[PDB]
Amino acid sequence: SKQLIYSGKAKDIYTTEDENLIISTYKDQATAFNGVKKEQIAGKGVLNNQISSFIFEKLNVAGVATHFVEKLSDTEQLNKKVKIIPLEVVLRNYTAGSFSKRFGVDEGIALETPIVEFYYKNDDLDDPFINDEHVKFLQIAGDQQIAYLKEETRRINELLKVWFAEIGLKLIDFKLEFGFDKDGKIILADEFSPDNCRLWDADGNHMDKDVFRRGLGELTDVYEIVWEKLQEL
Amino acid sequence: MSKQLIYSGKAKDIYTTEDENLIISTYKDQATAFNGVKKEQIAGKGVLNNQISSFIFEKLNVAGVATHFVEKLSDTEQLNKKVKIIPLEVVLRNYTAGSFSKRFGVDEGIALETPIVEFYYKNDDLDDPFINDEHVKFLQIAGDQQIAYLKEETRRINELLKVWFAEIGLKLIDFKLEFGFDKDGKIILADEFSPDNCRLWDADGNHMDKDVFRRGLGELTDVYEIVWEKLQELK
Ligand SMILES: Nc1ncnc2c1ncn2[C@@H]1O[C@H](COP(=O)(O)OP(=O)(O)O)[C@@H](O)[C@H]1O
Ligand SMILES: Nc1ncnc2c1ncn2[C@@H]1O[C@H](COP(=O)(O)OP(=O)(O)O)[C@@H](O)[C@H]1O
Ligand SMILES: [Cl-]
Ligand SMILES: [Mg+2]
Ligand SMILES: [Mg+2]
Repeated sequence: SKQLIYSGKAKDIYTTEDENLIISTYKDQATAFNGVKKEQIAGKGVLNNQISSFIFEKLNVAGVATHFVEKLSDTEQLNKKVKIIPLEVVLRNYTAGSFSKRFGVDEGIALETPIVEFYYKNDDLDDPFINDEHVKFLQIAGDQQIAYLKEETRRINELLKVWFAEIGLKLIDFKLEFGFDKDGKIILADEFSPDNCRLWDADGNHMDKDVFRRGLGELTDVYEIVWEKLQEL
Repeated sequence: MSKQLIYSGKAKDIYTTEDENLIISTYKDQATAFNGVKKEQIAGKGVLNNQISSFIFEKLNVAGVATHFVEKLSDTEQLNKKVKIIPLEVVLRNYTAGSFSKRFGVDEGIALETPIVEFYYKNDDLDDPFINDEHVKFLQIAGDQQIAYLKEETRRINELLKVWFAEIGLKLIDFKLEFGFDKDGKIILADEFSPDNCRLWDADGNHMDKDVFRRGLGELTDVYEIVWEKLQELK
């Protein structure tokens, strides 16, 4: 029992007795594209929290610095409290969704090298896509910081891509958040579940949130499958 | 004036010459809004535009900027060096207005220091979407050293344009360049610099450009003329 700091779409965050620490609670809320149509869909919190807890641990073992300490419940994990960088970092391995739209090209076209993209994490501005100078202007981060957010998201792609391969899933794209820990450094934060990455079955089957949005099945099912596959590592 | 068409634009029909390397550009009386959506014929526009562009482009040439400009042929035409165009539209911003205002949710009118440069892919089917460096490399448009060149050149270009407009009392909010490759593969400033292509606020905040057409505040050639007049007071 402690205090609710922020209330999200997928997560409520609570405090502890340790200033630097925060327990994250994964909700059953699902919400579609920016025009937030809202459905609450059972089990989702637990899968997300499992998957995220797993990958994050795997990262930590691989020496990626992150906010993960321990999965504490079905529903909760304990995280190092960081000051969030309002900059969603998207790395793309394959064309899909908004890249496809922007460039009027199909989804499934491989890239090599992979492209990163910043978006201003500002719900009111509809999380707009931005460039390096816009970030500087925004005073989120200067140079050296911009080049760090790239350089580590790529390293993160390289680990993650290999792992999903080994369980027969192609890492199409994902989306990070980073923030500052009590010591000022930058640190992978938030969560890495099927909600914030794309996952393609070797047969093009979507093992991710595109099931809720495009509407190609029931969500917990594909998530269940991904969770099942991950414990093959 | 009689040779063949190379391509028709929304603002410019560009013709061939006997000189492979030279193009004669024809400025039209046509004005088109947002995503090519609404258009009108407005008389005098091409002429008005043709002088402004030739004049600015000349001044650039004398202040040491490589460009596609050779001479003004007449009311409606100028002669230009043929370039393989770079299908990037390069926007420099000094003050906030329009799209930057839209995306970032703040007012038209706030000074930026430093000025922001923004690439859009010149591809009308895609509505010239906004792109970032890595998309340009993707698109195979330029390598790094070249994107750096487009930047540093559009900057020293602002740092001339802003002054000249200052001296005649004009606020260079933003503009929009296009560069291309000359006969010897050198990047070179080209297309046009008219008020279709930039923002110029009055000291009273009055719109001395195509925003008159877009936001339908009144008629375009009034303002365009005022700028032509003002520009003629320079050197
Ligand atoms: N270590 C952390 N410290 C503080 N805030 C965090 C941390 N990790 C994640 N967050 C934030 O917690 C919020 C969780 O709510 P969520 O529903 O994920 O947000 P969103 O609706 O933006 O996806 C997010 O805004 C995220 O930035
Ligand atoms: N020196 C040049 N050589 C060849 N093409 C050019 C040159 N300058 C401009 N262009 C191209 O000619 C076309 C001019 O038509 P215009 O109406 O200005 O285009 P748009 O409708 O895209 O604004 C554009 O596609 C432009 O990039
Ligand atoms: Cl955009
Ligand atoms: Mg989130
Ligand atoms: Mg043009």
